[PDB]
Amino acid sequence: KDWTQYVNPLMGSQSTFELSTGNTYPAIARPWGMNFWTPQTGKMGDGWQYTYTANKIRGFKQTHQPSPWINDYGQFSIMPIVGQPVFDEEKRASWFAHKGEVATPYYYKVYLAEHDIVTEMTPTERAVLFRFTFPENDHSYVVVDAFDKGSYIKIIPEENKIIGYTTRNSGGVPENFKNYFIIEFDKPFTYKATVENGNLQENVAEQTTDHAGAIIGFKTRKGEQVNARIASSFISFEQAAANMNELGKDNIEQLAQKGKDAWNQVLGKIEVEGGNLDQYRTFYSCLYRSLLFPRKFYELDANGQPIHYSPYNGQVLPGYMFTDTGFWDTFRCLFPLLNLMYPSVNKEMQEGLINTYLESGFFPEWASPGHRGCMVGNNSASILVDAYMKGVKVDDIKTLYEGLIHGTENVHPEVSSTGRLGYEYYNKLGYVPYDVKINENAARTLEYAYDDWCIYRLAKELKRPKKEISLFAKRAMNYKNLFDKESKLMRGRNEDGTFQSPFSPLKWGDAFTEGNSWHYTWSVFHDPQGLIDLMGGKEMFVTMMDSVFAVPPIFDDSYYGQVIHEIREMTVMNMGNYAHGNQPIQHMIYLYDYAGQPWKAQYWLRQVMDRMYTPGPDGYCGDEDNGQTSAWYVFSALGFYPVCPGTDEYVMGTPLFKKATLHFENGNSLVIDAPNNSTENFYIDSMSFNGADHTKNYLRHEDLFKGGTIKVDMSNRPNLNRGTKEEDMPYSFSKE
Ligand SMILES: CO[C@H]1O[C@H](CO)[C@@H](O)[C@H](O)[C@@H]1S[C@H]1O[C@H](CO)[C@@H](O)[C@H](O)[C@@H]1O
Ligand SMILES: [Ca+2]
Repeated sequence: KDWTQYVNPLMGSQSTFELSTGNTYPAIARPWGMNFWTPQTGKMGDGWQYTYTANKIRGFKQTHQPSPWINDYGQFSIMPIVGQPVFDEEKRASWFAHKGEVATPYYYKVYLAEHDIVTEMTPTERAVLFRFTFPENDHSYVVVDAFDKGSYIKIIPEENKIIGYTTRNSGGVPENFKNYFIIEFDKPFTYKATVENGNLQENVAEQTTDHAGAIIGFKTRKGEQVNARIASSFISFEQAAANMNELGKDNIEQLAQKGKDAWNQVLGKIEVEGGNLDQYRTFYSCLYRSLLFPRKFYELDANGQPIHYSPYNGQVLPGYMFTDTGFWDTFRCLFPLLNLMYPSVNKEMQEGLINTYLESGFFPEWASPGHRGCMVGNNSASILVDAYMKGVKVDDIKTLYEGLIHGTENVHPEVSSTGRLGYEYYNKLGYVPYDVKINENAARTLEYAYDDWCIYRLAKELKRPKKEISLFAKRAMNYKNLFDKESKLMRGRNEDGTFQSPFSPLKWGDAFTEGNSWHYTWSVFHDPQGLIDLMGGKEMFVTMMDSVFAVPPIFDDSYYGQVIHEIREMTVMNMGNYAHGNQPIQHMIYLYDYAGQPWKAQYWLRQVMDRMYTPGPDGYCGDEDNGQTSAWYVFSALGFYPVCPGTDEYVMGTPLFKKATLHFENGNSLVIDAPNNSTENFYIDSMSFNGADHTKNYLRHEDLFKGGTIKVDMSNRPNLNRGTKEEDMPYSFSKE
């Protein structure tokens, strides 16, 4: 069975600076591929490297970029042209249309209308094959563009081969960073020139300069095909040559089938049925986007063993390494999805995280490819602990624990988002104050407290001294330090203990990150009952949640000085202040379950799934963020969500399809049967798990893994009695 047919790599490409609809590019690649490949419509250096509304492609580009904000590294490109050998990125460009383009995850084709050239590419994990179909012409060429900021190129005509390295990056690399590439053509050069800062130099073989390039050329008959085998490495030219063997001598068709098989292997772990074509495309496009980041950053030595260039200390070292993800996004449900469906893959990643700590002194929070200053929190603790508690255990648990502890009492001197900014105040006062020059203080506080609960869980598990366990149990409860009875919301607190004024729940940024108090107050993943206890009890809590949907999207943007696209995105959706692209609020709707009204979660979750995700080029409602926003739909369409990674629980929502079958790596399968599901029947009337009544608002990891059948009776009427009982409630720390 094929699932790739439903994957649209263009979903999210119709995005602008002012309004994101995903901010993605078409990542042509193997799952978690070390090297991605994309058509490039944007000018070199532009974070918007492919936009759906662009008229012209100016190259096909090796990319590692996780987002337009973080931008790129290890990047070079190739572009076929006819006529005059031109290097200029604008002059060599070509009109195309999407009806002349075929984008799949394993294969990409496009007709370059101004050169009368067809380009096809099929990647492997670290390499890629190009096939250019040229017209009849005496002057056909291929441009290789190593990008600027210091690059290298060398044409080796005796081998029909061009090699080089690129260094242009966006920070977070060691001084010695290079991406080494090699390109072999199957047609001999008749024309050769290197390029040095815009200057065409015929028969000069070699450049070391700010912006190196090459152009090779030959004569072509009508429809003549020319193949270019390409690979790169972060280690050496010699390792690049080894990575080339991924291609063997396979042609385009062979590699397309191998890539298609690789994707079907992981896509096929979740089979959905009884939906419409929009829902199949959204679902699988989302699952595809959830299996890309963080990318492998390791390579195979002569003995088939993992080695990697360290983006942290620039040495080449043994073992696994991954990068290009920000945990502030991906701790919520992206990594949890791997612990559920692809634990053998997260095992590699977790080993990589150990190596990151050994090589840099800290666990990463945002990495691209080394430590990068972006977002907030210490959510690596969630990543690490959720995996461990789910049976994804690193070899060296002693080092893992020391790493976590180190992170609670240090901040990276160079990257303020690595480790814990403000730990000093936080350990002493139980919160990061509002008036000590540390922005996004409330957001850091709330996530630190959750992170500290995750540490608490591991400590209790590992049988650390009571003194230690107690300390993190206490810190876990630190979120209350920022709760304001007067507003019933979280609120910046000054260093002297007074709450900040004037206070406005509608002010974005400042105390919070990417949102306002209305977005961030719900960030008590590990103790929602505790929050409910603060907000006046469960009826008052539901009232507060209900009002998020009902309050006009007015905002105060003064902290940014402009309507950043996240704000705009909130306003246009007509869902009050519920901004689904806003990560901190993505679990919020599931909180209805904890206050005993799961029918409201069922209602709103279905609104979000039906309205905030579409299958087209403008498919998301905000930034996709390396799998987080897509994985949100994968879990939600299945009917549940890891509200609190670190527990074994998924909190119930409402399933989107009539049937879903999970194929676990342990060889068990789980069918989720909801035969009466429809556009109207989005309420859960009743549920059973392998014959037994199931009125609880959560499913357990260990139960799902035993496989079997969950049956869900769907209905157009809410069941006001189901799931209202204390024994029905998911985990809350204060009830432990
Ligand atoms: C500099 O760009 C960041 O901040 C501005 C506002 O200060 C935002 O408008 C912009 O979207 C990003 S935050 C953005 O990117 C992060 C890193 O890719 C990502 O983790 C976060 O979820 C968000 O999408
Ligand atoms: Ca985001």
